[PDB]
Amino acid sequence: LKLESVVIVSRHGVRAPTKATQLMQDVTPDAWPTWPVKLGWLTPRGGELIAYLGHYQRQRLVADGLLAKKGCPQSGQVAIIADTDERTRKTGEAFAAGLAPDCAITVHTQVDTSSPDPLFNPLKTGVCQLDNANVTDAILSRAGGSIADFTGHRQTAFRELERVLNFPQSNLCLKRCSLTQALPSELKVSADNVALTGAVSLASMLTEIFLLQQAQGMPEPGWGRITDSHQWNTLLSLHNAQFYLLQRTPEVARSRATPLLDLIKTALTPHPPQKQAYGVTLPTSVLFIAGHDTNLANLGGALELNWTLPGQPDNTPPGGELVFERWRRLSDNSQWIQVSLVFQTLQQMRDKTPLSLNTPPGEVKLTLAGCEERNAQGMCSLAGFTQIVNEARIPACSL
Ligand code: NI
Ligand code: NI
Ligand code: NI
Ligand code: NI
Repeated sequence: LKLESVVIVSRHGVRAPTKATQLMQDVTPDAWPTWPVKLGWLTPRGGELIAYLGHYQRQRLVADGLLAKKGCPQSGQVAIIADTDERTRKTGEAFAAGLAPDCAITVHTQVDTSSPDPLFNPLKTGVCQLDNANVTDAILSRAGGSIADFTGHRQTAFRELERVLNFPQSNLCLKRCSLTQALPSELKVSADNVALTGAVSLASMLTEIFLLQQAQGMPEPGWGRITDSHQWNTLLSLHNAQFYLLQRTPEVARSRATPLLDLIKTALTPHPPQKQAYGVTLPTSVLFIAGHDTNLANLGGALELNWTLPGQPDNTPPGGELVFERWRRLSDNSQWIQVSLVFQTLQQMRDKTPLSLNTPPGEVKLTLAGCEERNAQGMCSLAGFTQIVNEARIPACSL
């Protein structure tokens, strides 16, 4: 099998919290540790971790014969697209720096940096709209039938989070007991967005913040109250759970992932090279796309890619990569698509461990669950991939 093309959909790297709310203060007696950069921005450490994945990918791709061992990749051979957020732009820069240091690979973004890019979510620019009644029913059904059913099955994790927070001594509690009841969680479904209020979204946010502390190398994440891998896995199930509901549900995911699906399909299809989105010439050898956890999850649910990540409690971790490869099978020159999730384990983030062929990131081989035409290695034919993308995408959400 000869590797011919690769498209990497990456979450941005380690970032500071996006917000600092009063509710965050009220649910713990302890002080949240401060971060070295503005709200939502990538930390220098964040950048360093992504650059390790770049270095790893270069080694790996050199071994696969796709990129040369010495020198800068030839022009256009590597392309990088990034959302307009500081944190995604800087993730792009960091990945280029690890992959091809001193080659100054351009990090492309949309023309306008101060407005949202619909490639990363077409709902947010009103390219298309969710069907309210359908999405409501679909998400409630995925929750176990109600949001009360959903929190009912996760009581243990909520109580783990309360322990870490010391929620019983918190201001909310002293006035008045439990997160899921003190903060009732409701599904809010609008034309451009689905959201959960209350305990479910607070829990998803706070547990991700603990993970980021750990990954940032902070001395005592969770005020020192998170002391083993079972606790990490337990805490982060609340994050994963909200994403299961709000981002993986196909009635949301398909719409929200549609421009990325078109871009990925374009990048992976043999075709004469041609300047398109962002003035990037496609197809080419490597395309790196720097976005958001939501994007990873939206693709996963649109494409019926399922995973959990061993040693990495967040299913959609900082720098986690959804890797699409086109491989040519030499026996009959047929074309095949492989999909994988490449990620640093939490310990690899915590120890800032340099990545390499002998010390690789974790990796989970995925299967496209709708694919009818599969090879021995679990890859989906190009034609099978193509049909899956065509059925999954929502035309009204295309750019
Ligand atoms: Ni964004
Ligand atoms: Ni149930
Ligand atoms: Ni350019
Ligand atoms: Ni995540």
